[PDB]
Amino acid sequence: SCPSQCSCSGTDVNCDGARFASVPAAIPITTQRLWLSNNQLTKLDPGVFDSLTQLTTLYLSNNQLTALPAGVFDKLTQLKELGLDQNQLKSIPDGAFARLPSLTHVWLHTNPWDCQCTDILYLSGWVAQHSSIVGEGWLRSWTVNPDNAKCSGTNTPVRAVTEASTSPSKCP
Ligand SMILES: CC(=O)N[C@@H]1[C@@H](O)[C@H](O[C@@H]2O[C@H](CO)[C@H](O)[C@H](OS(=O)(=O)O)[C@H]2O)[C@@H](CO)O[C@H]1O
Ligand SMILES: O=C(O)CCCC[C@@H]1SC[C@@H]2NC(=O)N[C@@H]21
Repeated sequence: SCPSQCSCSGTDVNCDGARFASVPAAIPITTQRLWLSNNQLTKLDPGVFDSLTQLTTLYLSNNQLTALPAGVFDKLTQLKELGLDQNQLKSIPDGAFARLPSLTHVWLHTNPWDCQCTDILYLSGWVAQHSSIVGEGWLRSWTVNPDNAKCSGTNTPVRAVTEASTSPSKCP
């Protein structure tokens, strides 16, 4: 099984640059590394990754994702790398990363994180606690840089935001 327009090699499924509007069916359940980056994804329906329990890397960077559903990563307990950079995300659902105990590389930069809203506090506390794995780049050029997740319209890092500077009434 392999989606047309993706490159399949063993437990790698590389859909990087496929111009997909939607996640394709037919990604093998034994897949270990999944590139869905550089497509036109705008949403993820709940459960889309639930049968992909062997994933160790998931790259969703360079799409138009406006939100993530609660629990979308809950079955991926072997995940080490997660790419969410260069999307349209305004917050992360509460606890979205809790079931990802093996993460070593996370990309969150270049999103319009909405730091006025109380929904940002999960992400803010998470980045503060897991600062040593938040970064940028690739292979030789990987660099830890937790301040690169920035509040939209400011130069304030998401991890500097406190509850007192958020409001439940400023959440679209
Ligand atoms: C199929 C493959 O190996 N693709 C590589 C691709 O993943 C690399 O892009 C980087 O992906 C990471 C995680 O998704 C991150 O988005 C990097 O962006 S960043 O702004 O530097 O943080 C992407 O550059 C590229 C790197 O040139 O290489 C492909 O081979
Ligand atoms: O290619 C580069 O220039 C380094 C990787 C990209 C890092 C991005 S650029 C926007 C955002 N702000 C940062 O300080 N880093 C990320």
